[PDB]
Amino acid sequence: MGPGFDFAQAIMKKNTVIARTEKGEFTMLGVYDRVAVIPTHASVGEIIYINDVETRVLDACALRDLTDTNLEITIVKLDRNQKFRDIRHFLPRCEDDYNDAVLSVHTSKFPNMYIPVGQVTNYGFLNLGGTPTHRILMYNFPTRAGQCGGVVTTTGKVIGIHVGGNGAQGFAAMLLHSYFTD
Ligand SMILES: COC(=O)[C@@]1(C)CCCN1S(C)(=O)=O
Repeated sequence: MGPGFDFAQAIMKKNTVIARTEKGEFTMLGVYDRVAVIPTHASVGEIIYINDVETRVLDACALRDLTDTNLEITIVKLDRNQKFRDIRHFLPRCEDDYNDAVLSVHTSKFPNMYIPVGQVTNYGFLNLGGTPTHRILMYNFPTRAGQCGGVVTTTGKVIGIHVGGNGAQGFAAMLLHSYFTD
């Protein structure tokens, strides 16, 4: 409807796949080459389904900060025959707060879903399903089961992936440029 939805749509149409693990179907963001991200609670194994194609996982790393605290981001390298558009220049370098964010989801359950979530707070620490987690962004939207892995954008920036909610607020794990240097 406006430039926020325009940027979100551009990221969804070229830089997302549907990932299926034994824990469910997730929106998965492709970042560059064959490297993508997914919430760590997806429990990625040796094999994953990507748009219903059986795919070998070449590498998977559950990120933690230098306090050895969960970040809830898993980086996955896929044995896929095609590279993602390189979007690393849309990743923030530092932790920050944001205005006017969109949460975008694409699954069998929620195709072509875009949610204007509004103001995003650098929340920091969250006890996420019992697990101490750092670098959490918070927005005041009642997000639902099915939205995990959803991409959080502003105009010009890809800032996080949706990892949970409490019925009234939703929570994303930050994406930082430093996660994807090679
Ligand atoms: C050279 O360093 C890497 O390989 C990193 C940690 C950088 C981003 C992709 N990965 S990954 C596939 O998750 O291993």
